[PDB]
Amino acid sequence: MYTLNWQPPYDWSWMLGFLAARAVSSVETVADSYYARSLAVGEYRGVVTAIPDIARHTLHINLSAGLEPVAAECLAKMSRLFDLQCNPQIVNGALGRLGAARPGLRLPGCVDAFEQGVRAILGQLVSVAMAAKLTARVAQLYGERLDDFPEYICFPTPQRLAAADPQALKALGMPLKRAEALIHLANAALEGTLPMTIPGDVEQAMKTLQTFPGIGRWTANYFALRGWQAKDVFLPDDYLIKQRFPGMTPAQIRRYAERWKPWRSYALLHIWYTEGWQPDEA
Amino acid sequence: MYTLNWQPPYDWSWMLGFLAARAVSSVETVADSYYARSLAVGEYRGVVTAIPDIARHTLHINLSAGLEPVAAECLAKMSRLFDLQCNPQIVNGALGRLGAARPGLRLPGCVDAFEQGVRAILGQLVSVAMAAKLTARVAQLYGERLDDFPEYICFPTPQRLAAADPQALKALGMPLKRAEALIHLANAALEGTLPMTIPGDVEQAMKTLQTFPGIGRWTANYFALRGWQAKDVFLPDDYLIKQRFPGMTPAQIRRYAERWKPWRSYALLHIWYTEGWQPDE
Amino acid sequence: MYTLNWQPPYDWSWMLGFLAARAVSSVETVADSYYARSLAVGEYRGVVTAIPDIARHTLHINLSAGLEPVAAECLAKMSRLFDLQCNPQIVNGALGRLGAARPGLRLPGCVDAFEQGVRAILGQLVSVAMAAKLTARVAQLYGERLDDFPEYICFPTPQRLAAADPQALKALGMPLKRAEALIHLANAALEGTLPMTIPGDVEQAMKTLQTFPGIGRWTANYFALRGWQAKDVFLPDDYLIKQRFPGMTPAQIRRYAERWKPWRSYALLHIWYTEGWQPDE
Amino acid sequence: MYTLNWQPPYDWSWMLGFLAARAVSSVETVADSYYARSLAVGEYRGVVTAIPDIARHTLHINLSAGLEPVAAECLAKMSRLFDLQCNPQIVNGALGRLGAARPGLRLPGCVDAFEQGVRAILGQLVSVAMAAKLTARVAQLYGERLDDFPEYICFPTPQRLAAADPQALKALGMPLKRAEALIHLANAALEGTLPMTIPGDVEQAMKTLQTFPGIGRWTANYFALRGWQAKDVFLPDDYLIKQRFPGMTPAQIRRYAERWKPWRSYALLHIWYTEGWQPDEA
DNA sequence: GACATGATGCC
DNA sequence: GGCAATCATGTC
DNA sequence: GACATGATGCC
DNA sequence: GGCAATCATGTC
Repeated sequence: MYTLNWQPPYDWSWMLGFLAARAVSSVETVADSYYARSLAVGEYRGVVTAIPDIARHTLHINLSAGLEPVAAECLAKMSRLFDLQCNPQIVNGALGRLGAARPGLRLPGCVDAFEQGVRAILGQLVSVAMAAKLTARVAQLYGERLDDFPEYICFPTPQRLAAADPQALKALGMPLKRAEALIHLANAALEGTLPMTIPGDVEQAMKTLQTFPGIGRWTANYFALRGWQAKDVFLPDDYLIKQRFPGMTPAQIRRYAERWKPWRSYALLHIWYTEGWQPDEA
Repeated sequence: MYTLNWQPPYDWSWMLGFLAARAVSSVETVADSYYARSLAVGEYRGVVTAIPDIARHTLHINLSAGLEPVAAECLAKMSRLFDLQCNPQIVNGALGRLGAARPGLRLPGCVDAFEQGVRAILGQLVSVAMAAKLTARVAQLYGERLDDFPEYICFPTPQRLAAADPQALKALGMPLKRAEALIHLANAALEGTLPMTIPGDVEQAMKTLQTFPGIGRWTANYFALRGWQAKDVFLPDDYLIKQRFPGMTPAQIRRYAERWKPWRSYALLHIWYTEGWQPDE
Repeated sequence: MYTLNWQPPYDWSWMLGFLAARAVSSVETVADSYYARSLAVGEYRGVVTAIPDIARHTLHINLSAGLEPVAAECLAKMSRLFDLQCNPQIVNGALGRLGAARPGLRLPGCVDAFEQGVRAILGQLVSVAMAAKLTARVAQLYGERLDDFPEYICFPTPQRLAAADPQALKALGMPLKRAEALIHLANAALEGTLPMTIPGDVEQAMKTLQTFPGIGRWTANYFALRGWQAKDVFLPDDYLIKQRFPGMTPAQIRRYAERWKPWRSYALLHIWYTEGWQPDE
Repeated sequence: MYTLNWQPPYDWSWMLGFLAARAVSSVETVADSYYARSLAVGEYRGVVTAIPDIARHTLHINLSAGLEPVAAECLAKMSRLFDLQCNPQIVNGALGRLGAARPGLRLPGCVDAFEQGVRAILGQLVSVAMAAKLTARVAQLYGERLDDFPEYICFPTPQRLAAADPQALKALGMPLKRAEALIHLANAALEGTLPMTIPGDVEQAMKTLQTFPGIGRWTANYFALRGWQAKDVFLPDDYLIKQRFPGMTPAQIRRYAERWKPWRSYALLHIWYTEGWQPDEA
């Protein structure tokens, strides 16, 4: 197995926990010491297994035979999923005490922007647990099973979802408009209109993303955070974030979030995970 | 040292030579035993050195310390540049005798789609050695230099070239339309409108690229070929290709090339690098 | 010379009074018993005179020699300006008490939609008198002088006004944005984007108009009302209308007006010209 | 019973014949001495009868009681249809030879631009007789009957055609694409996007029309000629005209026609109605 | 949450 | 009045 | 080579 | 006829 480095501290229990909550049945498998899932890179497929080694601050990655031809890209995808690039000394020195409770926190990324786009859309309105359920049905109906690993299914490709019947997706438990949004996103992915990597001007791209049918500011923001691992974006419209800033309007929440620039993505995560956090008694 | 695998055969001499001719001073250094170049991933910057290991069918990649944080992405970038994914047994089994003489040929990719887009535009009409001298002046003028490696320079970012003065670009040795093409291409990249990875519908994606100012079909095809490593595209409008298919129009060339689907991009390279090659009867 | 019919009752004093307050020097002359103005239908130019005949319920129209070739269209233009089509019993039978005090009220139209669009723009945030003087200055500066009637100038054509210097106009007594709004309007008329006759979907047509620079919801509605003679539009955003509906928001006034469908245009007219009119509490 | 004057000479035999050949059953009635058709100006409807008095060169027009409230507009519609504004001395004195055998030649207009738009499109490819029959079928399916004249039917409104089922129109004997062209044209007229009156820059206007699905250069030119009564437009693409200029390409014909500016629409009619005509080779 | 409709200041 | 900026309201 | 114009075959 | 594809041409 391939091995990738990381800079301590790294809160692996928090990260794995974060992933377990959103895990999709038949696609991912999350345990306390490892993370494994189906993975498609073009027409190459397999299973990637990520095993952290805390004593050596190394991450071991195993790839099933089908992914070997594109080994390096699988490693890149894993590195983005686990935010291996993070230097906590930098971020913690800037967030100050907002992050002192859990200095090893990282930005959970994704393995594929299109999948993350599909996840963001399905995450609208519903609970984290509910989305994971819905996403599990979309994968079940539209995803390709692996010949070498039978109860692992690959997340649905852009081509398969683009040729799906809106009524069919609606039948899995989502409004018509949401099913439509998924089909439009798949087409954008096919055309290459959906940025699969973080753009130079994130706010302009999110602006373009919002013209898409079914994608408002919450989804564009959340997608930028997870799909691109954009490090400086807040979610002033998030359900939980509004509770964290009781009695505050979306714009207030962001003039406030401004203090955490240019690591607002990290501030966002800490707040979500700080049980009794509340704006300063200033 | 990180290490990556690749299936034999692999003509490193031919690959290195292809990159050597297009090498850009201060950015890349090409020798017959290794390839090295500046590299930027976001704000992480350093120098990468790739050394083929023929004995072991392996490619050894070394990254300076300032690139270590994004090591995996650097490896993916290198694996795409050198086409490590290729299974020559499959390509040649399909191309038959077109590829029988250079079985180890590979598709030279790129390390970043935007950079490759710039190279494609700057490579229009002029010669290979010229494009390389020109692109070097550009990297010289707009590239960020490495503190740890002064002798090197990172390729221009889309943000740097997007706010670039047109005439300033022109004065380097290119029509105004070209400088303008570069500027639009950077803006497009800045807002995620330029696909940085191969899209599901390559044709459609290429048609969209063609609505870009300064980008025609030849450039779109060539961009898809190297920028996305699209394996099934041909360049019927290429100058040399027209010579390989004497008196044949772009459509006749294209209709002929159909016999190599789905590996037309490899067929293209074999024909490009086979002087005196001619079509059948 | 020519004669057109109308259905009684018809308040000519009120109608001529409306046109007199907005009369544009050099273009039109309004008096107690007649209305006259310059008119251009293609390359045919001249003076039209309209004299109401109360005894016969008839309107007499005279055309100078240069307009005879296109006399029918001149007549049509006059019938749209004076709302000759109106059957007051149907309108009053519907508006109920609202129009019982002035049953001969008519919708003052126009004789050219472009010209009317220009007046709508020039009447923004100003007094009737100022708009008139403003329009007149525009008229003398970019119009056509009738050789047969030296004191009459034809209203500015779209071609002439689209090629005007935004600054030469600002200098007449209007903002820079007001002047660009006119120049934009003119290019619209020149290429046929400004509807010259009433569209089937007034709501949609108005929506598009609002995309025009310098044209908001108010100008668009007032334009439909007079330039298209749409009979079921209201002006909630009108300063005067906002005073007639004390402490009500556009949405509230608009919902209150629904009681006058499908004759809201006429209802608007009656409220505009009713001193202490107030909505039912 | 209303009267409009015209300038001699006026070839009524030619005009009535031209209209007679393109007459739409149940909508229009054309005889050797008069023209009559259904007419809708807004919600006002009736029948219009025009009777030409050669003697004292005047056109007598009668309106059904239904159009009386909009009499003036009906008169204007008739004046455009019969090109009564034409000063033949000015045209015949500018085309010389070309227009000498028929100096009473007038430009056949229309009574409504939208109607003329539908005709122009239905007049694509097929013969005059087939177009007339095709149009008659459209009027029968979507047209409005007059309570006072059960024999007459009003030409379909933008409102009905815009709501029409593409398949229903197809079944009348036209390609699906033509049916779709009609539906898009009706939507345009409803929106106010179809110039109902001659625009100042006919060139630009026609170019914009060519962006409409189903409308090409020929339809745009032909629409401008009859629908806006534009006097300076030629039809280098017309079939009959291609035979009048054997061997010449659209551009060559276009270059040639320039000699007749600014009355190219009249030259077009004259060349059309001169079987023996042929150009000069110098 | 997406999205269409609605209700202080500056040029 | 045109117009951007933005909380606020309200089915899907 | 990019890009305006001009000039065969399937709806 | 509309319209997408294709080929030659003259420019920058």
